[PDB]
Amino acid sequence: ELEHITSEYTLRNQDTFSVAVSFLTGRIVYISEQAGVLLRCKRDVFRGARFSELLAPQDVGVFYGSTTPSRLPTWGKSVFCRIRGGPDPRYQPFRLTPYVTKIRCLLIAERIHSGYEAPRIPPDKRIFTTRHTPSCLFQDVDERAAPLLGYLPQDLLGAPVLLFLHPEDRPLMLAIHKKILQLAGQPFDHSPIRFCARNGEYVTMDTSWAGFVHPWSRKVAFVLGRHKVRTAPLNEDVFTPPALDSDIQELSEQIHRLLLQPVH
Amino acid sequence: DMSTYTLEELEHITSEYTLRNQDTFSVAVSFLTGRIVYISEQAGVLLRCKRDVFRGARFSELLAPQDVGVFYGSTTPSRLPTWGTEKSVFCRIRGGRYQPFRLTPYVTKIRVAPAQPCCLLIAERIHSGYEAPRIPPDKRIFTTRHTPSCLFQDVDERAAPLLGYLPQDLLGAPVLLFLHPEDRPLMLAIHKKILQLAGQPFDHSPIRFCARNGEYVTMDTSWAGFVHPWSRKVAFVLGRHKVRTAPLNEDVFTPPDSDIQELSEQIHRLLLQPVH
Repeated sequence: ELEHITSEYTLRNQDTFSVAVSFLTGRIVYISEQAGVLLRCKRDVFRGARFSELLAPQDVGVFYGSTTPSRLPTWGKSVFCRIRGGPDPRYQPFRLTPYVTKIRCLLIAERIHSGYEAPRIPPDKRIFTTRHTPSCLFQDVDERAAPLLGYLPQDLLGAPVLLFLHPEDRPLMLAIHKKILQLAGQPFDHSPIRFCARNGEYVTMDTSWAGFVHPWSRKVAFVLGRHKVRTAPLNEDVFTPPALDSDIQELSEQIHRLLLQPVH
Repeated sequence: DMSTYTLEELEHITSEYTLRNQDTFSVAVSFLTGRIVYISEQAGVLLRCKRDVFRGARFSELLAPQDVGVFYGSTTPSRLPTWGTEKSVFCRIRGGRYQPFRLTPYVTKIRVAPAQPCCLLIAERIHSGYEAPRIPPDKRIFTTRHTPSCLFQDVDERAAPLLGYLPQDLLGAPVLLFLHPEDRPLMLAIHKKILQLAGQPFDHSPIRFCARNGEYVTMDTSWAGFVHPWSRKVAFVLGRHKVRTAPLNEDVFTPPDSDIQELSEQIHRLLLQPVH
């Protein structure tokens, strides 16, 4: 039944709403009053609509990933998907933290905001971590990357680190990985690096790298980065897309090479 | 026009993939409906079912529901590599029950007289390691990585041929659950020895893992924490396990208390320590 129960948290958190889906039979079963407000769209559209086609295509995968009836907790662990928006374009970042019940899959959707918008993140806490393979592919990214660069974990996980760098700084990475190979585990500071924010705009970071030697193989297993936002961008709307290109595969392949030497 | 192949061109080309390899078939699915536009001759053979109850099926519906999520994840139109000009997943596929396949998805244009983009999939059956071609005993190893809260953060693909689990089965799940109830309290001690040492490895056989099938397989394990550079705490544990004895049941893929919530939190608490 329900409905009051969504009108639960939102008076303390303005940015959230709720949604129940039948899975994987029916779809949109229920939804809070304020999904309309948040998604700027009258619930005349919260029809018997496929919840999945409110998501963006990149996010559908991770969504179905997390919402397996099997691995779900009971109402009484989260992912980020972009949600339209109105039939497109027009998308919004939400944290979805899902659960299981039966109605007469329930998830809390909290909308995500820039670090560069009121409420701003203290510039001294604009920090985020990243982990990447020796082949120079993102193995992991901190949730803090989203409000600071505009990217959900899925956008980077598996993508080439180098592609998210400003080309002028892409040559810098070999030296950096050379010093990582030295020190063999020890972190070193090295400023600055520009990352491309999802809005196309560049944002300068103060960086630190360490990298982890595999205890058995003595080869480097992955590289750690701790970055601090030096300068905020103009366009604080990092979340929304805009709409020498192989320095990348080239330079990646050099680092990977360099990284294959064991260090004892 | 080269970018777009035909069904006949596909039936031929795949009968070459499934020539130097017998555990593979191909499937193209429409991006519009997820319907199977072309399945290749080997599928019926591998899936022990007629090619009748095929074409027009929503390929997703042939998967196990748990594998469905990792499928849609990697068959994203935008992240897919184009065929013949690449990052796979593992899904169990319904037969006549399920079988394990490595799925390597691609994009391409398929005709059947106007041309339509489709997801093309290379499906290769996964086999036991305790089966011809057996994995040599001294190479029967897999690596694991888990968080200080004791959740699998990563597992090696060797896990599948040795215990029956695809990566999705373990990622995010409780390490201690895949262990024998009796060897669970053992982890405490292991996590102290890790906390005795900033991450140098230490051998400690034996530990028993459940095998999805659901048999116990004794492992010779070793462990090593990764001291987080900037935290000086242990950021995650590493295990390197070798199969001590093979299970009697070679077919580990096919399936048959709350000490678990407790010990984990205990172990996690431990790892809060600054080290030493």
